[PDB]
Amino acid sequence: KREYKEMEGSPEIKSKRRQFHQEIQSGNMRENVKRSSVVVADPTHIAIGILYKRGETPLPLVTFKYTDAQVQTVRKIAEEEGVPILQRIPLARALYWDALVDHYIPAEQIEATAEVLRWLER
Amino acid sequence: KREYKEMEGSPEIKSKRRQFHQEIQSGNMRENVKRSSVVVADPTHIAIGILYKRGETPLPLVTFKYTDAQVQTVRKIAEEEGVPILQRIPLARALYWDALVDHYIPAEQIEATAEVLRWLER
Ligand SMILES: [Cl-]
Ligand SMILES: [Cl-]
Ligand SMILES: [Cl-]
Ligand SMILES: [Cl-]
Repeated sequence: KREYKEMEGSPEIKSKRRQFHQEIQSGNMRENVKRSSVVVADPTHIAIGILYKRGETPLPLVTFKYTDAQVQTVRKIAEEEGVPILQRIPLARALYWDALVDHYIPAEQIEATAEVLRWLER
Repeated sequence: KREYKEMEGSPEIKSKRRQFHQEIQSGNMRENVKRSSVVVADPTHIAIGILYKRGETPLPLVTFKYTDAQVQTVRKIAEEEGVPILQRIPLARALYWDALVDHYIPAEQIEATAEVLRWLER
């Protein structure tokens, strides 16, 4: 169900899928941060949530995207909820444009997401 | 009133200003496209409206930002309304992150916006 499907469709349908999956999402900001493993950010611009739990998620999942001043609120909530936030500017930007929320990460972001998650695992 | 104010504030207040000016904007998509001189786009990702009218606008103004599938609708409306759309990927991305709607363009985008407007003037 959470498959990104790189080889299926067109750039136009990928854009429709991104908007649709964003719009159908039911969670509020705190719910989205609390269900994430880590947040990657471009400070003052973008925050992307990532969920990865071995045996539950076959691949990392993008849980949310927030922009501009919402990033300040995301950082406050993450501190309250004990969710680590990392500065990863090119990764956050690439996931912003290309990733679908509530779907596995795009193939192009595997290397960079794995680097973040090696850090998270320690 | 439409001053970007590069030297004033902080990156955090600029992010609050971007969100606020986006939220207070009253126009619908057709109204926003119709009042623009040109649209710059990253197809399937970003469309930014620019207004520049000699003697009325001291500098080009950003009129709107639309993303993902909304870009398809922007392109359809622009054709209906006779507003030219250009593919300018780095300019569209830079205005997306940094520009404030209903304010003059950021100083960093002067060179690239002027290039677009030389084209528009012909
Ligand atoms: Cl996938
Ligand atoms: Cl490492
Ligand atoms: Cl200005
Ligand atoms: Cl030229």
